[PDB]
Amino acid sequence: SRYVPDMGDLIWVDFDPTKGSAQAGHRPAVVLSPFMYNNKTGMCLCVPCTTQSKGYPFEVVLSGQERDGVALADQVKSIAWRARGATKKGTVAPEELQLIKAKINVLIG
Amino acid sequence: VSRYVPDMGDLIWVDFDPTKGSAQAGHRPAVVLSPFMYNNKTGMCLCVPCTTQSKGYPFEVVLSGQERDGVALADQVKSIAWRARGATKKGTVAPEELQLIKAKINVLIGL
Ligand code: NA
Repeated sequence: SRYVPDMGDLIWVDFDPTKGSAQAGHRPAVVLSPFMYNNKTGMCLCVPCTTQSKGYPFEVVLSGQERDGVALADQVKSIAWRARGATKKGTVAPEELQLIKAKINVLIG
Repeated sequence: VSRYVPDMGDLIWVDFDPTKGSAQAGHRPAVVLSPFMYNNKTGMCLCVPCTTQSKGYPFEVVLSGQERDGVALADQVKSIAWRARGATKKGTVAPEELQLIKAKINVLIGL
């Protein structure tokens, strides 16, 4: 019984050791794609989170989580969740997932 | 001189993922999904990568042109810092090709 991400999961992935980031491991993300796709492909679409808001319009506030952070809705990316050590830390509020998706929807159409 | 700003539906040549792969196959084509105003203002764009080799995967969208067909990998959306990493324009996809790419993404993250 290994974890497979589902939509709305707040996940931590290991930082990418090839990027040369000064920040330690653990990059938080919100999973957008559904379990069936994630499970059959080993990939998922997700948006990265940051603890520090800057007041940019695609930021979505995530409340109630262990820490206060924001999802960056415009920064959608496909990740190989297996290879990135995805671990579920929590779930975002349905209103928060919905808002992330709405912003992306408007951006892509 | 001003830099080319990717527009929605453009096919760009971009260093798609410099941290990985070879320095010979690093630059690849990508289809731009986000609107001009966003791309211009932010220096970023959402795009999907293209490949020369189809495999019959369900998120492949055929790109048909006057020189060698390709496929866009519609589920592999990525945000790219086009302004910082450099992007150049290779062409523009058909309205129908862009529409199919977006319909496929809609399956995964729409509503
Ligand atoms: Na310029």
